[PDB]
Amino acid sequence: GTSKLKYVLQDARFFLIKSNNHENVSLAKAKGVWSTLPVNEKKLNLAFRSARSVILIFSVRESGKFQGFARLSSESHHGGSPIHWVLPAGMSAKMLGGVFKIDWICRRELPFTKSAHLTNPWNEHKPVKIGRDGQEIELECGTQLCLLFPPDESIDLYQVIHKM
Ligand SMILES: Cc1nc2cnccc2c(=O)[nH]1
Repeated sequence: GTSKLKYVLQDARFFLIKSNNHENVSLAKAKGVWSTLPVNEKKLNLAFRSARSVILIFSVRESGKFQGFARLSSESHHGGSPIHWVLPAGMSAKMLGGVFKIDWICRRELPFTKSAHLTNPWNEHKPVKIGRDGQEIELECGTQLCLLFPPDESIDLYQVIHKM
């Protein structure tokens, strides 16, 4: 069902995550972590303290799809075991040092063709698939985008509701 999902998404904030490669999203799915550039790390930390749920919606460049979405369960933290991200050119491990813990809400794909009717007011009302890494998605657009994903029956949202 979709009712617990709607409860998790109620008054959430939503951010677009754009990865150049599939390997980093697969690591994030396996380890429940994500790291981003400092300019976005600061925005996510502010958002984490400001809202019941902060949702990251992931898309791999050139894939034509979103790969899933997840909820921040912590602010960024430093000093843990290094995650072996595949680092894009011009991006170093020191730049991705801040690690957020995330709980996946959906690990299934959504092709851009299914989200063509959704535009993001915070990016000039361009289709929601369009945006730089870290682009915030307005509440209604983001909620409808997350509801478009096929249900992920492997996930039990009871545990993430308790974290709100
Ligand atoms: C973990 C990580 N991977 C990426 C891959 N491509 C572009 C940006 C990123 C990023 O901010 N973080």
